[PDB]
Amino acid sequence: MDTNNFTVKVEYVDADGAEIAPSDTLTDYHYVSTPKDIPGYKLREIPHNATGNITDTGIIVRYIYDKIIDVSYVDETGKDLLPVVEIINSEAAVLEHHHHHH
Repeated sequence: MDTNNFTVKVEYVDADGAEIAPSDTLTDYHYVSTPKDIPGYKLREIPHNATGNITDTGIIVRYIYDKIIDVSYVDETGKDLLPVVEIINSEAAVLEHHHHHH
């Protein structure tokens, strides 16, 4: 056994943390994954470990999807109704400090 099952298993889950789609197993040295067209779901983020070199075994690439409530395709109520997305939070915990002896 040369391979020893060093592979990457890709899971496709929603923002609720449940796989809404069939998973895959990338046996390629370059585990390069792709998002799927899930009915009623949109890609929320691409996992920080979605693509790279298989350096370890039992690795999981998990894509997160936002649950789409209708396509906004009623045409009766306006057209583009979805709220904004501006990045809040983060860097509220940095810690870094350095006092100089001299």
